[PDB]
Amino acid sequence: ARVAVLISGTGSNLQALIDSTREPNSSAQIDIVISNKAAVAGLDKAERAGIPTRVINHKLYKNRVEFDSAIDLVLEEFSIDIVCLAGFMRILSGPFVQKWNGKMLNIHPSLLPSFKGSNAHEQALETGVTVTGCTVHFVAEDVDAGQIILQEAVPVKRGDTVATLSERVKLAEHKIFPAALQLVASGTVQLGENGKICWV
Ligand SMILES: NC1NC(=O)C(CCC[C@H](c2ccc(C(=O)N[C@@H](CCC(=O)O)C(=O)O)cc2)C(O)(O)C(F)(F)F)C(N)N1
Repeated sequence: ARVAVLISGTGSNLQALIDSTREPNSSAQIDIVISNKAAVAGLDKAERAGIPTRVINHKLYKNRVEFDSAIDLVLEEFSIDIVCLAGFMRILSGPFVQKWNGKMLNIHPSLLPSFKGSNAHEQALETGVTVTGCTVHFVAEDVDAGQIILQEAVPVKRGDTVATLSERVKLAEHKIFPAALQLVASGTVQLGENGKICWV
């Protein structure tokens, strides 16, 4: 399968995907990396791996549909089969999500359905959980609410900050996101017609 990764930042998740798709027997190759933000490290990581990049600045579009269409143009240009959102921070429009249904994955730093949204670690700390984790899910229109592929629990330590908790959870993310990508790229895991995840 030909894979695009969308990013908005550091790209540590991207890096783990690059590394895993180049291990032997991979069913995926990363063919394009797209950022909505210039000068982010994830772009350097892609370029250092010999993977083309684009910057599509979301602020230059009137609305989300037009921005998403510009993304979609590039995904077509690269004959992309599967899209991975790896620290991508733009909510995608209905029609984009519908088009990519069953073929777009996201990594989220909590055990969904808890702590939906972009500040999951701040929520986990306020709430006082001792166990949090991360989730790979198919992307649905409702944010952080698509069908769950894999999850991994990560302990919260007394005295954690957002930084330390974030780092511990990233280590688990770098395990489950490549694993989930491989599952979907091999056709082992599919989104079924009934809208539920199917293991073949
Ligand atoms: N329709 C749709 N459904 C999805 O499930 C997507 C996957 C969501 C990724 C999650 C997420 C949750 C909220 C946002 C968000 O509010 N973005 C704002 C911009 C926020 C900002 O600049 O800080 C904005 O205006 O877009 C961005 C990302 C995430 O919480 O899991 C995390 F971790 F990535 F942040 C998606 N892109 N589109």
